[PDB]
Amino acid sequence: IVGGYTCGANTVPYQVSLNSGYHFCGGSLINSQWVVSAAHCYKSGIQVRLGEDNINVVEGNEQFISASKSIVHPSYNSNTLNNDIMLIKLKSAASLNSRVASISLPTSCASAGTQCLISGWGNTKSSGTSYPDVLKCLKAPILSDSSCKSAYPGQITSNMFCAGYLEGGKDSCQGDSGGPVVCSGKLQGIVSWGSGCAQKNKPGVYTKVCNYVSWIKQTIASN
Ligand SMILES: [Ca+2]
Repeated sequence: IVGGYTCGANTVPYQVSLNSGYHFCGGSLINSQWVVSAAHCYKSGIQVRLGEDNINVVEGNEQFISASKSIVHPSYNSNTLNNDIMLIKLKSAASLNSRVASISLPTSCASAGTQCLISGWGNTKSSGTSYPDVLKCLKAPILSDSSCKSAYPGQITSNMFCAGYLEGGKDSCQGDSGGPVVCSGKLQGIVSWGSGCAQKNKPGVYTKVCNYVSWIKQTIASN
């Protein structure tokens, strides 16, 4: 997150860190056994780290659980990033408490103008590099289809929305990838892509979770 603030420890209990030796992506816990993240975050040997604030200090609320099964969406295209969504099942169920909590799947897509919480351990600089040890947060609006398709012509599908600030200055960034875009208690988006970070007229593009509820459901049911 560029241009946000420090969330405060455990104030976003559904936020996961994906660790494969180090933090490499965010995710969202959606029930005791499952995490949703972006497909472009796919790796082998993923450890899901729950209840995290400082990803470099053991603070006493963490649960570390290895991935049982990874499932990249059946239609993930990596050149266009269409269908950038992915499920991970946990070797064992997370103990749900107020430091480790799941987020609801949407029942309907948010409209442009809806305000959402985006969070992660991604780069915090628009120029240059700085990765925080603590979870960072940002409140950002959803942008109309029109203005999104104007920022990235020929690049936005009906499985993507833009969210953020066209004047730039505030955005998600690398390392936030795969993490939550939560609007009014529902997971609407997944940090997916964008040209640079917090650049003018290049807002953040997110996977539109409301299209995948069916698939998620479903996949959970038979696995
Ligand atoms: Ca920690």
